[PDB]
Amino acid sequence: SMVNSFSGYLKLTDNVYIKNADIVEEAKKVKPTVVVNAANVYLKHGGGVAGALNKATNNAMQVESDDYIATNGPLKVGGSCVLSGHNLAKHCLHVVGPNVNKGEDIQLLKSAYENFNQHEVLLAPLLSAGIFGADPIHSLRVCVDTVRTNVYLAVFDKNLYDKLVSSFL
Repeated sequence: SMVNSFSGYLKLTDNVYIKNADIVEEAKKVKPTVVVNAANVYLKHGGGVAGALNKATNNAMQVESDDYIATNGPLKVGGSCVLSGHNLAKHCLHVVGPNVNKGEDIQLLKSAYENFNQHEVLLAPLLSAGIFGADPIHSLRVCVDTVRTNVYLAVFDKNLYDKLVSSFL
């Protein structure tokens, strides 16, 4: 594969890399072609990764997203759309993982990760982790077993990062 500027990642597999990092700061530094947002179907970027990415864009992500929804309607759980990356990336891939706090079926997590295969290289969070309520160890497993393109995972919490690495098979 071609050399790229992602730095300090642990290599998990042929195509999956992981780092304890703030995805906002990572994106600002690297300016990747694609940053993944942990979106919901309404593209309401209130909290978690989405709230942080949107805040870093000075709410431009939300303004763009509101126009997207007005034109196209909600996304599907497991679905995605490509919008601007604003000051963070060329593009933002908004991906909707299932929210366990909404009762959504965890099997949709695989469908959510399949969206990553449409992009050769991505900076991403673990889908359905954090406030979406899924087990991040499971999310990492689904990622490795689903994504075939090159994915650089940013894990917000240091303790969780260490547990993901130390439990990885």
